[PDB]
Amino acid sequence: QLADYLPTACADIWSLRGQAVETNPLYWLRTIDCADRLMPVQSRAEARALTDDNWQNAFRRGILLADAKITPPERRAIVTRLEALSAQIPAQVRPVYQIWHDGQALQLALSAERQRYSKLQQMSDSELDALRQQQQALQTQLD
Amino acid sequence: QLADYLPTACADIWSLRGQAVETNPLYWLRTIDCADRLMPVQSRAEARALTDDNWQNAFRRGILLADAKITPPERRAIVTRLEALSAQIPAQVRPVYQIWHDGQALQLALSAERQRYSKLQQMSDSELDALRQQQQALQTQLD
Repeated sequence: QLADYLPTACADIWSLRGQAVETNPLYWLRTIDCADRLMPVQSRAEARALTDDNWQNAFRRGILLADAKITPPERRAIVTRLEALSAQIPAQVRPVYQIWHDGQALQLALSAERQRYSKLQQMSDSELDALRQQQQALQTQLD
Repeated sequence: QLADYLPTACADIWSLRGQAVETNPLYWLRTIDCADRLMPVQSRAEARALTDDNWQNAFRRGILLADAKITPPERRAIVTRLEALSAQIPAQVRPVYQIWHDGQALQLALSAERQRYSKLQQMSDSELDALRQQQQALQTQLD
């Protein structure tokens, strides 16, 4: 039987500290639910009130900044830092972190696929332009 | 305070039924953790005994089949059915479903992006071919 931190207000959830809250999966579940309700300007403001010296603050910061319109390099650094400290996460919290990490990894894969698409778009047009110029040369020669 | 079903054995988590278990987010969190441990053949063997009649069985079935190597149309049908039933999910469970649904929506977007990429690959080769044929026909006539 665990404590229920879900009814905790989203305005006060980012102020709770201690081992009692940081080992409860229902607390971390509430932080993700509360961060999903915030706008990018509020998420970054709450993230500025946190550091990343330990796994607790790094998890809070990553949860807040995930939807704060960050760049793919910024999301990759957040995931990499948490993956290095994920061994310190208690076992009861890890299922929450694993689901959150899988979503962030899918966002990184999505951004990587967007970049591959634009690279193909530019590669295709560059190859099409070369054949076009060769066609214009032959057409002018025939004319 | 909420009951803790995280230490519940993964071999017996699929047989748990009732309103006391299905309204506890820790039960559904353990369900996702246990399904992540199963191979596609084991996930399908558990999910084949269930259907999508209600939100409880549809969620259990979708959690098991998420990593069972299903097709994008099959995952879309599971997500769409659960979205229609998401109104009946209790408030304390919805944070578990929302993060699970967001991960499934990212998999659908990743599948659509990959299909769009191969679509560009075929359209690019088709246009390149058409220019190559035009160039060749121009060369023979130039000769």
